Amino acid sequence: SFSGYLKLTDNVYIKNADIVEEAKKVKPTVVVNAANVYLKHGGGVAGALNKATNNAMQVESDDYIATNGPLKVGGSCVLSGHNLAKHCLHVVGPNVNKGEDIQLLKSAYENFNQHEVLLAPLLSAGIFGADPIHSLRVCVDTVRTNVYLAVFDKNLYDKLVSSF
Ligand SMILES: O=C(O)[C@@H]1CCC[C@H]1c1ccc2cnccc2c1
Repeated sequence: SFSGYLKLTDNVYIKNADIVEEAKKVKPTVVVNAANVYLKHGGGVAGALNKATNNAMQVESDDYIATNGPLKVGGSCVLSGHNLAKHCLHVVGPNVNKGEDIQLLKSAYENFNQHEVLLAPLLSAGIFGADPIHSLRVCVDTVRTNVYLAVFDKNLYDKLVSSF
């Protein structure tokens, strides 16, 4: 039921949209969160998704970390999607503003291949400090399953499409 997306490749689609409003409308099987290793959803996409769940995402995430410990950079976990989706795939891309290695971005996108279809943001972009044009290139060259990318900033969406 995804609508208004521009087809970039056989399996990658993109739209200028707020991933929160997109999730509420579609209720996809999987929404991807741009997580950190501690699942502390303070800002960016994670802060927005968590606020839309009335903090239920953060309560579930704190129980997951108390049991399992932190994720790896490049890793992921599957938790509830709450009121937004059936599942939330929390994926940790490298944070360049914390000095993490951009080379781990391909490993982060490989987590998407475990799900037939996903609603997602660009990993390591925004407050994680990587170049979004690079993040879209790694996405297209790594993900083989059907990915619907929601880009919040209109100016960035136009730059990503015009330079693809
Ligand atoms: O698409 C973007 O412009 C950026 C790229 C990196 C993460 C994206 C982002 C960031 C904050 C968001 C806040 N609310 C809703 C969706 C949000 C999406």
